Amino acid sequence: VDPTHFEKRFLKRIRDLGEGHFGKVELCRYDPEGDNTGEQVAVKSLKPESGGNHIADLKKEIEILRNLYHENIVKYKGICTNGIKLIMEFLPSGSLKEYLPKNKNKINLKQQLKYAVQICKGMDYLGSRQYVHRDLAARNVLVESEHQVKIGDFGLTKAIETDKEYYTVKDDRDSPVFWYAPECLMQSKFYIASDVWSFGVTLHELLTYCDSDSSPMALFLKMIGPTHGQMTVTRLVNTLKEGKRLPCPPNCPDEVYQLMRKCWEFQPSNRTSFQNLIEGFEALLK
Ligand SMILES: Cc1cnc(NC(=O)C2CC2)nc1-c1c[nH]c2c(NC(=O)[C@@H](C)N3CCN(C)CC3)cccc12
Repeated sequence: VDPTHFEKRFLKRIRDLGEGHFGKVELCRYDPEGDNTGEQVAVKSLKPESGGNHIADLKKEIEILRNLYHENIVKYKGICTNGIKLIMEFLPSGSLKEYLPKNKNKINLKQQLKYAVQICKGMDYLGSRQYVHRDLAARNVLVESEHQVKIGDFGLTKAIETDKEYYTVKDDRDSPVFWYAPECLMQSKFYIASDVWSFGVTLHELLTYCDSDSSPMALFLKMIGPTHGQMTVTRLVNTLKEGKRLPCPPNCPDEVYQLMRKCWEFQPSNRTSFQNLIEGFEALLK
């Protein structure tokens, strides 16, 4: 018997956890004994509404996650099998976007920086395997406990080819543009340093406890224009070309803000690394 093979007949849907266009994630219980004692699992599958290219994408995501093993990367459990489903561990506390606003009193600057280190460690692991994540935002970072976070979704993750510095995304459908580096918006080119940019934006979110009024979208839209529709991204590029970045969060030391700023150097080659960030945060923690 294969422990990563989940039979459809025992995989019982409890509720929806998240939904996009063409895909969804559900809370299921895997209950082979039929008495509600089975393990809860997060199940990602494709919607009938979805096109044909979306199945290939889900299969590639599965193969990526199947082979990643890290304390700060969400655990692959298996598959339920043309159509297919990805089975992952379920973390009840959900994402930082959901968890931080409800837990401010429990989570001080020290714990915020400890989470930041954990995000950087999972991301550095991903980078060592030549993947660019392309969706690094607080909503995709899961809370295991008050002491542990995990990178939690790999829907947009792509492999960077050997002897190559970036992946060019042909279809950039529903990209998180307010987390994206200039090269990503301008040329659809994704480097490891592009995830470092995104990490800086995620660090901002963490430091603001994912408050919606000071969210990356909100603050950038105030900077450029709430535009503007079709012109949003090109105006956003122009504001970034001018040198304008998200401001220092309230109660955020300049030292932490300077680490953030190094994520947002206009050129990818001049950005900080995840390892440099870890060392920076670790020196602030001691
Ligand atoms: C694995 C897991 C374990 N545990 C919890 N825990 C909980 O939900 C707690 C709160 C009850 N969640 C997840 C989880 C992993 N991915 C999720 C997504 N993913 C997306 O929507 C993807 C498709 N998009 C994200 C945005 N991106 C721009 C495009 C892709 C939505 C909702 C949940 C999950």
